[PDB]
Amino acid sequence: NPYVFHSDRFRIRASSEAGEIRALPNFGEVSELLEGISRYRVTCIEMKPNTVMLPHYIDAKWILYVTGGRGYIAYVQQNELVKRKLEEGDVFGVPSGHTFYLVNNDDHNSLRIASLLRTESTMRGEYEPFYVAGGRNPETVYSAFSDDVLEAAFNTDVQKLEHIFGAHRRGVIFYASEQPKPFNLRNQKPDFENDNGRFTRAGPKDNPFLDSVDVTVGFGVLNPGTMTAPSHNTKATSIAIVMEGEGRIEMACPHLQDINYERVRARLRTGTVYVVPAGHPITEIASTNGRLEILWFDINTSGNEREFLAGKNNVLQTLEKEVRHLSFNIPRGEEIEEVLQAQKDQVILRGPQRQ
Amino acid sequence: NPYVFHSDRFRIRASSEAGEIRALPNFGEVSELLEGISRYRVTCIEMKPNTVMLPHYIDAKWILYVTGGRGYIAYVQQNELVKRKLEEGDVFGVPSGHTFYLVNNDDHNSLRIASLLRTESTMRGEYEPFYVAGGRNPETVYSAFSDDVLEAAFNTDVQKLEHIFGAHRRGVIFYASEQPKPFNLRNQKPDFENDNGRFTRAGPKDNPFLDSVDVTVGFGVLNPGTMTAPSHNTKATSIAIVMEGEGRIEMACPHLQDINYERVRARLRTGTVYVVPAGHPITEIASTNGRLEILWFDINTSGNEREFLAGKNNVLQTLEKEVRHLSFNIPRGEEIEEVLQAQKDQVILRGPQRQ
Amino acid sequence: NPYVFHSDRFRIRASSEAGEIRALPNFGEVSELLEGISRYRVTCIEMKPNTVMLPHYIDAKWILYVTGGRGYIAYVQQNELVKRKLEEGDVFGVPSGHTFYLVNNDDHNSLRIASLLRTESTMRGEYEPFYVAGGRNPETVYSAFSDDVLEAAFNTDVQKLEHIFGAHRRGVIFYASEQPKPFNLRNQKPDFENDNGRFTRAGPKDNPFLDSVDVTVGFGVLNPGTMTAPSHNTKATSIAIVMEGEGRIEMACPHLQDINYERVRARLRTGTVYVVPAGHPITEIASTNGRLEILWFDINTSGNEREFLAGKNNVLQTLEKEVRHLSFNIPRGEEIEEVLQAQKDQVILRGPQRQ
Ligand SMILES: [Cu+2]
Ligand SMILES: [Cu+2]
Ligand SMILES: [Cu+2]
Repeated sequence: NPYVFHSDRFRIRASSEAGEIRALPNFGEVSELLEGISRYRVTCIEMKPNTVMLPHYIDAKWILYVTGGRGYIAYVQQNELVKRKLEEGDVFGVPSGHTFYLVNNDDHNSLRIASLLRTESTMRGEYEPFYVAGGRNPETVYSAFSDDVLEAAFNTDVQKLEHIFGAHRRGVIFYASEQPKPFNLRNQKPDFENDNGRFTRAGPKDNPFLDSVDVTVGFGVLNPGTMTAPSHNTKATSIAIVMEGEGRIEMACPHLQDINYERVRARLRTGTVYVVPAGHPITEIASTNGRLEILWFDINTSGNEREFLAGKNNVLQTLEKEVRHLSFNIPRGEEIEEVLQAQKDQVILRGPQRQ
Repeated sequence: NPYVFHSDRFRIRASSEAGEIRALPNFGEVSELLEGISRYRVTCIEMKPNTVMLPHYIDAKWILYVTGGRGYIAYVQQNELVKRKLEEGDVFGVPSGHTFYLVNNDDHNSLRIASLLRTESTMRGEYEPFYVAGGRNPETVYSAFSDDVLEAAFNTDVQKLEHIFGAHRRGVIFYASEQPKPFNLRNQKPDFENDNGRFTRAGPKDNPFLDSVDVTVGFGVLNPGTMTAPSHNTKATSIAIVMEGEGRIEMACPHLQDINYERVRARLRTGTVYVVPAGHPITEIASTNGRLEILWFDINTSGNEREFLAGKNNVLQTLEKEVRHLSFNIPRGEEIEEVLQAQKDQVILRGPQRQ
Repeated sequence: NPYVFHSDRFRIRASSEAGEIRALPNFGEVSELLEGISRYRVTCIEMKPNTVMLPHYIDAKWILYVTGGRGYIAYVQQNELVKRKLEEGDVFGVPSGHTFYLVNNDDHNSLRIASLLRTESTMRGEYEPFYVAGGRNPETVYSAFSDDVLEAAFNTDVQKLEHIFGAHRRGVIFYASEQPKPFNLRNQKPDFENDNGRFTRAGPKDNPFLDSVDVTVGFGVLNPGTMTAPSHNTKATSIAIVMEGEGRIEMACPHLQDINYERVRARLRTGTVYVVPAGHPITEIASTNGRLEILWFDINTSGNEREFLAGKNNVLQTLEKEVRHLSFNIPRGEEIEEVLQAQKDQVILRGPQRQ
């Protein structure tokens, strides 16, 4: 399956005792069907209590979502330190190339972050970390410069420098203004709610950073035994990450003479990532065991809307009656009208195992 | 020839007794010389009298031009039906991913549409139709979902659903607000007219949709035995479609040590498509049999102008006299000035067979 | 080395006795590590005294910098000739597809121009000249059209035309409004100056043309025995051209399991071009023989800033003291604070051979 990435697909970028940094591979190298979002990367960050991450920068724009825990982030912006507290449900952006670090000063809860990267390198989809604080593990960018250059740059003998750039081996994650603020997404829950679930969205019109990358961030909850009404985005491509719970998906894909839609089926568990290309109708079904929590990013979100194939607000009811009659061509009269009004909910519906 | 596509190059996407949908292949797969417009696709639609097209959507932005007939289009926009009458010469846009249908309620005239698509899929140049009304021919996207999902989605037993999503086999085309309005292009004819022809243009400053895709649409008529003055676009790439009549083209292409311009020659007949890359000078010559009618789309139209190589307004007359003298280097004095003023027309001239 | 281009890499596009046109190859064909700037091309122009360049146009946007000499440029804009004097240090832009020519009317000094091109063709990175004045050397675009077309276009017999389009063999360069004005960059020198060097920048907010291509142009001078403080751009990619003098560079590149930064070393001499991808820290060291003069273009310049790794304004001093302490992990207390304040200069420092 080119569209569904289970947690075992994540490659480790940094592994220590105090934390982990995982990243899904370049989308463009997995399939040709995903080449149009090859510029975007998905990463996860886990930081144990009482930890700090090494100051570094990446050659990529960075949208983060805090899935669990609390702490703070600090990045460098024009000889000033921008410091912001992070909390569960926070969405925040770090400009590309800006030296940053994260701190988890909680005594019992891990800090967990899910992120979308947008590369700004000369290679599409490729990003690299540049550590500016460090030691042997990992090495810093200072390790690439000759001794004469470094001695001249810092105006100190190399021995004092080697003593400074070689005393850290505890890894990337280790045990101890007027710039934008984090926006708590998982807070608000205004956007849609019925008896079966809810979701919340933050877009370009809510935050200057999301606007600069044309991304909408969403967080949804499906109650046990419920399903999203089959629906599609008009122009946005979605990257979804399962936060909690379990379930499955069904997606229709005409790419996988006559017109034919293939069935994309997959299981959903914690850490599962799936990609919904623009126009592809999908339904997410939640298990009866527990609720389904899903975070998602909409790429190319400007002007995007969602059209529903079933439910109280489906597109079929919006078509003229005659056309609907002709297109399905039924002798029975308005049997179609009876069927179209059987579903009393919209957007989020009762599932198969709870009809 | 990588630049000229005769009507036999069009592949059939849908063929029935009441209508046809044809599409030229991906430009990027024909030649490397066209990779920069690989995102754009050319389609044609013919609908017999008293016909309706199945409601569906495509993962692409859609600029249509009505070449012949009248009828109407309807697309779905936020639980509202946007319905607009279409007439010969109308230009209209349908947003990507929006469910639409076309109707030809005329009793004697076919509805014929020529279109430029701009893909919004994850694959550049590839677009697919998603039928939401239908049956076995064609199948709908509903056919990809399991029975339990569908039964739950619609809240009806599958037997009533199969009876609804299986009674249509007559094909894609069959016998029976405050949103934008179609703009009639073939109407106005203000833009240029002399004794030999005329043309009309609609661009980003005339219509919000054309502005969002940066396209100018043009319609031109060449009288029998006339030619366009050899000329080039500064930055726009043109995709031209022959509406009526016959003729030929000559184009200079340096791609096909020393500087050398190859001669791109081709015959023009009804349904011929040709591509003029930016900077490539071209002349269109009309046969003596009849007039030449041409529709065209300018890609990357913002800031684009046309420079003429011959005729009353050519670039050579704008150069300083001395430079013009030096560059051609002639002993005869101002023989160049005599030659440059021999042509009394501009833009559209008398052809070879009527000098 | 994929990042460093010595003068022998330039291919000759036009060679005569009165001048030369050189161009570096497509960046995208040299390495995959440069694919993201494959749309940009670097060219050099030398014109002897009392020379004129043949009127032509290219399918590319053109930013020029005059490295040496004086003269003027003229391009065609809507039946008007835009004529502008050029002087050493001038930056000017020519819109793509606009017929232009250059003149060197100086009696003793050559006119030398260094340029960044941004292609507007259907092939990324490829540009071609279209000569409209000419002869056998080079041929014009008129040479691609048939005799009947040309005779009809100009309304003159072909013999008079062949006598006009065949009398020039002296090559591309030969011996004799309210539109934008050239902006002298090498003039101002406000932007930064200390005891070791200076630099000057012109960006999108200073000039409408630079804004349309999102490029900043810079000119810097390093005194003998000095170095730039190791630093990186946040998001811009730089293309640098050595104007005068000699020296070397050291660049850290993580592309060339564990995190590892490779050392990119190269020699700098006149005509050396080097590319600094976004995020890559670099230092330029000037020889003790003479000063180092460098011209550079910043691609994707909007929102870009520079962060310094050493010197009075380095990023390490901006980090919180504790984090800096933890990250380098030193028993010695604030030995880091002593080392960080040893360098009293910023941006441009004393080199290795003059500590
Ligand atoms: Cu698909
Ligand atoms: Cu060509
Ligand atoms: Cu690198």
